[PDB]
Amino acid sequence: MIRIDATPYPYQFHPRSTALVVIDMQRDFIEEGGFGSALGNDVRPLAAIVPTVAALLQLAREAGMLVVHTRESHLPDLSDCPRSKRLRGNPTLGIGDVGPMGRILVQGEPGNQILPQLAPVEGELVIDKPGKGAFYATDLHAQLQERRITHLLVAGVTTEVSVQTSMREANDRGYECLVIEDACASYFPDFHRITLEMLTAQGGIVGWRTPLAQLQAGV
Amino acid sequence: MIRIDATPYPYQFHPRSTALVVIDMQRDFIEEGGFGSALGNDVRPLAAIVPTVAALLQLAREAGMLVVHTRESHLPDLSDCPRSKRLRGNPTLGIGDVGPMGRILVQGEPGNQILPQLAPVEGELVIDKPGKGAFYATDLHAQLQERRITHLLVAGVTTEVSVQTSMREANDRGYECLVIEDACASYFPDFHRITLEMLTAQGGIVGWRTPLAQLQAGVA
Ligand SMILES: NC(=O)NC(=O)NC(N)=O
Ligand SMILES: NC(=O)NC(=O)NC(N)=O
Repeated sequence: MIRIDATPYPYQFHPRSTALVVIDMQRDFIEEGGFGSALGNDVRPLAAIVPTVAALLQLAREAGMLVVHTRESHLPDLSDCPRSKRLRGNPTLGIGDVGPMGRILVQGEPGNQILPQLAPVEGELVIDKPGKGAFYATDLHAQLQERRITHLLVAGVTTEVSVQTSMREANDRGYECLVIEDACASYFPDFHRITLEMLTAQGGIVGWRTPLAQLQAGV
Repeated sequence: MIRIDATPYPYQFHPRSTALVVIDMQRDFIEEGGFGSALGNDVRPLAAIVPTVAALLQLAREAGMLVVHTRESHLPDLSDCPRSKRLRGNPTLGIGDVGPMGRILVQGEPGNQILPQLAPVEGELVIDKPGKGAFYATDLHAQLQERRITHLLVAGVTTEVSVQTSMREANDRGYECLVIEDACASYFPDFHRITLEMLTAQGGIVGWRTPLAQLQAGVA
């Protein structure tokens, strides 16, 4: 077992029953002119974590852990895009509309792709999800149970939306989750750090958090 | 059709396709000596909202809307309690241990019941759930789809745990959700306030929020 100094108390895992889950590291969130921009955000904060996420991905690959990537995305015919989601916020350019990187939040479009610095490789799971939570309308739980995974390392964007939603879903399903604090980011400084504090409050109610350097020290 | 002044913009619903969801208003969270106390919390902040939650339940009953109550609970043999949840925080008294109101977070025990002042009546749906989210390992989505429910009014405790987890799950499943801000509470006032702000940020990314007075104004 590997023991990591973590908040609120040490986190122990075995690499062979652990998966790294990298959430939504897509141009649609990190680059100007995609879905994140369409919602009225300044997307600039997210790019800062890309080298840290790359270092985490290399750590997981070198340890022989399962790597899972998620993409928030819709079928090109939008048959998995609820009308509520399409209308929310009355956006000028919405899901499926053509922006500078193609149709916003649609599978197969350039703007929907994972950044090349963090791209999946053969042997990794890639989950397209129509909501913020990685477990809703996906086979992620079944895929992790088939591989006897018990522990999840969690990274990606945004901290208070897809990352926290996915970690809360995983906690309910019995996974032991460690969020890598400097491998996550938000459009809002108002939301990033306090989301991490909520997740680990009350003796770890949703799970654990630590910086990448503490994980690197364990492996 | 009813139109409510809300954040970030007005919320419209029809009573026939709307449900009120009251989350985890249980002695285990609101009274001293249950699960909330066992996790090291001062549980006193939650009692302040009980009259507001009771007024919201009366409003939904008078409108003839479906009412859903959730209870965070486990089977007496703890077969639906993941080992992770049993071990987390290494509490001195954990899930299934005997506190002053019986076995902590277990179905059928006095401390696991909904407060009598917020109890269900005949014709309301009562969902026992083993997690913080109301949709995980429950039939809630199927029960709402059978009744053609599209809109949810949301209340209960705690704001940053079961309330936000259930509202995020509902949003992913295509529901339009309005959280009644003064009918929710947390052990941590900062986590209450910030959770409400993040749910409605970015043009309503998870849903809407408004105080009970604005909802009362829309049905008057
Ligand atoms: N808007 C925002 O903060 N997040 C999303 O819409 N999705 C994800 N991935 O977090
Ligand atoms: N501990 C805490 O804040 N909440 C819970 O454990 N469950 C609910 N219902 O929110």
